[PDB]
Amino acid sequence: PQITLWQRPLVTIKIGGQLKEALLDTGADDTVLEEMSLPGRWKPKMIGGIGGFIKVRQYDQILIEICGHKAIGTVLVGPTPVNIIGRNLLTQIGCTLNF
Amino acid sequence: PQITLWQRPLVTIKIGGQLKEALLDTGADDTVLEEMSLPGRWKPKMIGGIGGFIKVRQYDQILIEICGHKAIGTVLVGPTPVNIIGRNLLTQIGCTLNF
Ligand SMILES: O=C(N[C@@H](Cc1ccccc1)[C@@H](O)C[C@]1(Cc2ccccc2)NC=C([C@@H]2CNC(=O)c3ccccc32)C1=O)O[C@H]1CCOC1
Repeated sequence: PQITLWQRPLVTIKIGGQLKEALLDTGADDTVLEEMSLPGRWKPKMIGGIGGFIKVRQYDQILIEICGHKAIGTVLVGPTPVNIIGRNLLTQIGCTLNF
Repeated sequence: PQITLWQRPLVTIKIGGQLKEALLDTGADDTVLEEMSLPGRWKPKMIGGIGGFIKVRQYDQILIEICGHKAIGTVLVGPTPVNIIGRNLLTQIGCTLNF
């Protein structure tokens, strides 16, 4: 499927047993989801961009279903304004930028 | 061209006669560049990022070349870690996400 950018590229993902809307973000190295609970151990980390830095929790080997596709990778959790799917997971589903 | 996401999708842009590196950022609605001198007048603009909202300077009808593709649009100048090419300009060059 081809996705134009006239509107934010939002898709439905499945994690921890529930569905969520997320933003496909080529400008993000990793994936960050709103504050939630996840099984396993995590490490503190800080990420920054417009507006400053926020503290998140880094989880490894997390299973996430993006557009009915199973991809596994690093997931950050913190006070982000919106769920973001980063390159670390975009590459796994064979997503590319074209023009 | 088709750009894979294993690495950051950086491209060279041409603005004001000089070359610069920028990131193709589908997660950004707007285009934000690091501090620089742009012609004409500006108006205040409040944008929301990962770390909160900030005020930036907005310049309209700016000629920007992206990968040899000419575009004319709104460019915002403010504190940012990288030059960001958002959806407003990505749509002008016919960029899409495919998988
Ligand atoms: O700020 C954004 N867009 C956010 C996404 C977003 C969308 C809506 C609301 C909040 C955030 C994102 O796409 C932009 C950016 C820019 C950046 C590139 C490389 C390193 C540092 C900053 N890319 C990744 C991260 C962040 C932080 N820094 C990171 O390094 C990182 C790593 C993993 C996930 C997310 C990120 C960013 O802040 O949009 C603004 C301005 C343009 O239009 C509106």
